[PDB]
Amino acid sequence: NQFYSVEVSTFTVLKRYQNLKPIGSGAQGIVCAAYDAVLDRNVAIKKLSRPFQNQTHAKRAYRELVLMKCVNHKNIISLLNVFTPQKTLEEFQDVYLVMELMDANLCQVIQMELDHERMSYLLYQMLCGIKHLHSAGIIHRDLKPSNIVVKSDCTLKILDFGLASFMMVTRYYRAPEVILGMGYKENVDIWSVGCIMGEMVRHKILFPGRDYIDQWNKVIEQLGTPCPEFMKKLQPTVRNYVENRPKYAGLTFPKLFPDSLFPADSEHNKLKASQARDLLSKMLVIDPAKRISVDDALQHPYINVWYDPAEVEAPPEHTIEEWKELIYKEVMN
Ligand SMILES: COc1ccc(Nc2ncc3nc(Nc4ccccc4F)n(C4CCCC4)c3n2)cc1
Repeated sequence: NQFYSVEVSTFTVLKRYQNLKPIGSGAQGIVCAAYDAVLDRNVAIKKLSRPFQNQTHAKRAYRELVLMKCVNHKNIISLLNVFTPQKTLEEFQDVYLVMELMDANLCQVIQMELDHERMSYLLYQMLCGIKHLHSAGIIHRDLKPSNIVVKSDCTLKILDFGLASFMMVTRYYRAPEVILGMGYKENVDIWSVGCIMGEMVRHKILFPGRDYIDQWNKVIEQLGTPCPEFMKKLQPTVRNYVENRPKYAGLTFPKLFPDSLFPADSEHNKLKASQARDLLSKMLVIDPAKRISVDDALQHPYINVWYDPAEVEAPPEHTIEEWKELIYKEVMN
């Protein structure tokens, strides 16, 4: 047989993949690092166990398999291989996704001190990734550091495609318009970038909460109560919940993110600190009509030192049995 099985939970993989070591584990899959003998390099292999098992797993698994082919960008996951060990639709149980092995996820990187050259490099790439997604008609809406990976050479990839409802979820990076069920447009994703950036500086999650109720409170306690023309776009029930919580002035950006947090010894670093704080103050903006756009974020001085036309301006429900077959066929391409 082409496949062999190992306990990791059982991984049943193609024989080219050697010496599996578990490296990750979310609701969606276990991920192993492995050596790929055919390509002569290391890969990450994610097992999606019976993903047609509910609407949630199914939609995500299915959607991300289709979207794979609609993207082609170094800052967005590319698949090396897609496979199932099972040979028939009836036997079908598991999907394995193979990609390049990176060195770390953003959670890990966030915990480090990074200079501005790196910090800004990570961010330029997130924005190039997101720019790519948007040009393909994909607004992500759920960008977060545990789905973002990095290499030692500071290169970065976004691994998932976001949102499009029960099962037996980290929300901290979601935009107000997502937190409050409003219309959104492409700059919804800018907010999540500003949350990841804030976190890189502060080393704490900007807006923690048990659910959207606490989370909103952390938003307003820091950025202050939003403005009139923001309310006008809230559904009347959310509007009135939102027009009735304790108000806040909200702290300026130098209180939010003091010099203390920034590499700021040399003149170069004092200047980069000011510019990083300028971008933060432009991205973490409650009201989307006043939030910076992806293209303006890419022209910001903190980010534009990396700018490269080639990188920036580039390419482009169901029952469980219905999902099993949709996903099977996709895997079979
Ligand atoms: C020790 O802590 C780490 C963390 C990350 C790495 N490096 C690393 N590299 C590639 C990855 N691809 C995925 N997922 C994935 C997504 C879609 C298709 C296929 C996949 F495998 N992950 C998850 C593992 C946990 C973090 C993200 C990956 N992690 C190495 C070590």
